[PDB]
Amino acid sequence: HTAKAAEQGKHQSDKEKYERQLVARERMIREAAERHEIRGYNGDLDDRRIAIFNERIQKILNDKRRELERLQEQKVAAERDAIAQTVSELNMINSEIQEYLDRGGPSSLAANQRAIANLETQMANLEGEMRELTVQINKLNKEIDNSDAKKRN
Amino acid sequence: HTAKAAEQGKHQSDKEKYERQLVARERMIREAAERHEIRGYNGDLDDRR
Amino acid sequence: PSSLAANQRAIANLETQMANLEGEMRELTVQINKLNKEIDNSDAKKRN
Repeated sequence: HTAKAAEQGKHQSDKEKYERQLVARERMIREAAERHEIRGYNGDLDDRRIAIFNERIQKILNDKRRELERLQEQKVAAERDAIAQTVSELNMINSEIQEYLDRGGPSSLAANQRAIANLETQMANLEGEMRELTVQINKLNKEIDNSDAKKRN
Repeated sequence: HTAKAAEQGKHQSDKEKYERQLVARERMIREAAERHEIRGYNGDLDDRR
Repeated sequence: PSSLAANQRAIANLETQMANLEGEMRELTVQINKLNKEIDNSDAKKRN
């Protein structure tokens, strides 16, 4: 129980860092929408807002690529690099979140917690059994000690 | 004790992922050496290298 | 590594007091059983 409770703490920390990934991603996209003047994501983003933001940032990258051609720009190159680094910033955090989901994530946490609750139940039952068995053994010892005097009696 | 073991498991997993980060860096430097054509790093190397 | 080392050091210490406490529990359990037996025996021994 102690060993697997330490193991459960491990996955609890995993759940904590999953919270950290989600919060960092959601706040970073909110800030990047304002930075890039990309609308529709000022508030909290669910699955669709993030997807449309990714589509729009790729569209912005393509628009910068198109604009570079008619010039053919240094500020355009800096903007393109900013878009690329923002995209990568989205990318590794999204990869972390999806990888967390791949191995099971919350399902693994639930499975770990179920075993915690179960084992706590069996130890509680075992301690109770130890109590009544201790009572019975004490009764048996008293019975023997009495039974000596009972043979005399 | 149960709680303490829980956060110690957290800390041990943290050390484990730190080890994973070190291993990933050591693996990535050798692979990047071939792409960048930088001699002396394709093979085995240490933290000084 | 310093924080993890402190954590495992604290666990080792705590387990040390846990073993000490459990040993005290066994010793005092033996003493208490002896005391109860002595109480019943003395209840007989007043008459004796």
